[PDB]
Amino acid sequence: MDSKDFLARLSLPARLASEQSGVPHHLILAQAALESGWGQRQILRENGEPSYNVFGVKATASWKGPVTEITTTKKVKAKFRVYSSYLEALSDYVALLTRNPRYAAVTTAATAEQGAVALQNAGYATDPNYARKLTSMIQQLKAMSEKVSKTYSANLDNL
Ligand SMILES: [Cl-]
Repeated sequence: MDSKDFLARLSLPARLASEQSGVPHHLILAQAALESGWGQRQILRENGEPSYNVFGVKATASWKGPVTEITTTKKVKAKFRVYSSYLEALSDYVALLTRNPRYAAVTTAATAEQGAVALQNAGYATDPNYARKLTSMIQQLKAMSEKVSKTYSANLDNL
């Protein structure tokens, strides 16, 4: 979807997931934007409802919840976790991060930029383009959130 719409949908759940886990707010958002293509990747349930699974987290035997089966083209079938909300999805994502001791420094970073350093040290992605893209995403999100905040107060002084 449009970047502004994506940010509007995911900002609050990422903030709440950040409070729960310690993972920086805009790091979660940046990874979600980056990996879903600002929501262009949609993973729907069989009846068309959203799965809210923005990261594309696969359903395996360690998942107790609902799943959705996506078949892509040779033909290939994959199972994804189904969530009831973006908040549940991002909460599950930072829990998965939290569960892995190698990413401890991510859960104690004070800024998104520090969090991105921590991910890179932990070896989150081997392709060095991922860290470059994440750095740029974090910068873009900072500018966007500034712009939103000014739309709010610029508007309020209508009245
Ligand atoms: Cl995918």
